[PDB]
Amino acid sequence: KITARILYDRLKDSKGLYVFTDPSDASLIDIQELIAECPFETENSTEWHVTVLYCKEEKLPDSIDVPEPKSLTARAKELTIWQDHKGRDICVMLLDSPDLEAVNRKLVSQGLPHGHPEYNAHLTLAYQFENNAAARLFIEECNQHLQNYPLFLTFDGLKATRMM
Repeated sequence: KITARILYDRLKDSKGLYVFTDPSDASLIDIQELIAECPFETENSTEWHVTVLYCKEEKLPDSIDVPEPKSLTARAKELTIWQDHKGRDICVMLLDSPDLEAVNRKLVSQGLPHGHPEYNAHLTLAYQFENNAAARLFIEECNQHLQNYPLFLTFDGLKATRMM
């Protein structure tokens, strides 16, 4: 009967091993169309990366094994607003994706614990934006559109960055 509001421990740019996948070029356009009426500032498409692992271990390998390549798929479930440890707003697109969850699981199975207690598939669309009634109304209209017109996404091959 009550829903919890989300304070997210954003590991972006901190030391560790960051494994991610990008929406396919086709999916980048589909997402951009989705948010084409957004009244607040959004991250450029080039900045849309989907984390599949953020491992904070102090000793890390140079390379990692990845699952057999495939067209990874997700449904764009909804847009929502989280806050980070500093109180700043994050607008994220939540992803329903057994594929991304299984990738996360397979990567962790190599002795690379994920930096959050539970894996959450999402991509970040805005940060420190103008969060007013117009912003929240746009997000609600986007969420209705994601229900009335289901949006399915595909993602590229995995990439990894080590913040050393």
